[PDB]
Amino acid sequence: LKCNKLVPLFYKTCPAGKNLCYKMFMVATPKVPVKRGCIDVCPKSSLLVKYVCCNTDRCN
Ligand SMILES: CCCCCCCCCCCCOS(=O)(=O)O
Ligand SMILES: CCCCCCCCCCCCOS(=O)(=O)O
Ligand SMILES: CCCCCCCCCCCCOS(=O)(=O)O
Repeated sequence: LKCNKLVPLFYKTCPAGKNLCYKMFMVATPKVPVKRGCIDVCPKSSLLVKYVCCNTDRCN
């Protein structure tokens, strides 16, 4: 699986154990994400802090 980095223009193949891409952002500023990468478990979303998780090459 390939996932995009903070700057979508760049990416990397996920290591063993992390089969999900994620994008972290504040609900009021969806176009200004704060974190992107590979992860093993989709972080829990809250009222203001959301996480987008998917497993399609560079889907984050
Ligand atoms: C002085 C305040 C700092 C503002 C930070 C501006 C956000 C740019 C960081 C790239 C995040 C990714 O964004 S993306 O548009 O490329 O997907
Ligand atoms: C998301 C954090 C980026 C770390 C910046 C370190 C720069 C060194 C480049 C390593 C390339 C090799 O690594 S790779 O993970 O891209 O395959
Ligand atoms: C999880 C739902 C996926 C549906 C995609 C809809 C995009 C949601 C962005 C909110 C718009 C608001 O933000 S604004 O920055 O444009 O004002």
